[PDB]
Amino acid sequence: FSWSQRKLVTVEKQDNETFGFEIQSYRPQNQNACSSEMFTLICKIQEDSPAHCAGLQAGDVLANINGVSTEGFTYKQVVDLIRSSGNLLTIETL
Amino acid sequence: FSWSQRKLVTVEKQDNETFGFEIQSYRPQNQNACSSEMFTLICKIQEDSPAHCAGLQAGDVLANINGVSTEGFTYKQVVDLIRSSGNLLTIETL
Repeated sequence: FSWSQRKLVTVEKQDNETFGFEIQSYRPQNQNACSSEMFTLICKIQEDSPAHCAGLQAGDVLANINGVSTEGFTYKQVVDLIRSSGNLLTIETL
Repeated sequence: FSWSQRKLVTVEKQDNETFGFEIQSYRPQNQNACSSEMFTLICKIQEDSPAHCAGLQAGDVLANINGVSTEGFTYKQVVDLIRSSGNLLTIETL
């Protein structure tokens, strides 16, 4: 893997806006020397949006949300958890 | 997407060794604001190997091989094409 600036960021936002990013679950179609299973990535970042301001970048890999390890997570769990966070969000990426 | 140093690299190797990298096809389980379908990434790079020397990095996204656009490519096509290249390989990544 050895890539993407490991960051620990915390984003806050206005009650009726989005944090400003888009995620994407990706499944590996290939057993081999690496490793299989689910992984979610930020795919789009709104310029000026809070996620941008927090220092988040498209390509960042979501490993921890609000102290919650995200592996094995389906896209919807990741989304449900993020909505479970109101206007506050803490993220440890990759 | 906006990420990963767009590079145009060309790797050569010894007849009985590997270029030194590992790929991985990833499928998106999520229709939304971004974009669906196949995409292959280098997942592992052997230290000192030719791919390393060429300047290839794990995370690099294979878009063109020997002048061949790779989208819609199944993991095996990417592998078959790479083997179709003998000890020479040209790669435009992302």
